[PDB]
Amino acid sequence: GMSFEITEEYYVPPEVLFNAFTDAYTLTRLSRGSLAEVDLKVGGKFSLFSGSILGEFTEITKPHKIVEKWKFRDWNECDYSTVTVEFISVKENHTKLKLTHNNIPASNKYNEGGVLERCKNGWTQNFLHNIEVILGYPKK
Repeated sequence: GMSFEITEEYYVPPEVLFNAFTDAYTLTRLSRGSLAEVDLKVGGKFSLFSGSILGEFTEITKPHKIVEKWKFRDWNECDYSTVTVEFISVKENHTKLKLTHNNIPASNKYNEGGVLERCKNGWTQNFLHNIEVILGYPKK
């Protein structure tokens, strides 16, 4: 309803996956060219797809964990979801990626629903997909 969890393993070490979530130039490649902007610090803002997705870093524990406030700009001004991303070392050059997306609103500011699938398709179909296919990180 308001949360989902995605779990994936990559044959690459945690720091490289951590980079991919926090580095403007990697984020832009994962966005197929739309400018990602990143101020990488606690309280630092971020923006993907020219401000279509915005957020703020709230915890940066390199290279194991990040936590974010995170919204599409079309959500209510007040509404912010929480994204937590863990990069867990299974063994050498093998990382377990666990993404948790909580506190997803039932609808945007124009009372349109289907917000949860939109967040989930965003991760599976674009972002997490391109880590494999664009960045060339092999996945189970």
